[PDB]
Amino acid sequence: ADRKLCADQECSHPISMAVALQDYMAPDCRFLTIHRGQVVYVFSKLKGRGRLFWGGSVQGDYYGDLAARLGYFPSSIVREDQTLKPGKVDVKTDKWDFYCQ
Repeated sequence: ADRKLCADQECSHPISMAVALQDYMAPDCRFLTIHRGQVVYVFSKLKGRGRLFWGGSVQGDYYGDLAARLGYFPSSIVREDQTLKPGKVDVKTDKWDFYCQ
């Protein structure tokens, strides 16, 4: 049972913003990396069972490839400074769980 909190009621709003607390090269596709001095943007935090596994995306907007790829990583690897979460409703994940085709 992995439930994550949403920054709204119908899940249509950002959570907050955080910074990278150090380098953390994800395993391999399954997750995203996090290098020092690298800001991030949380979109969905999974707690109540997997607090160590949050959900969001890193800052930045590369050209010729808009819409960054969201990933999952612990909070310890980052530090939330700014916030913009209007809501905090829980959202249970599905059994499927697709990632990295």
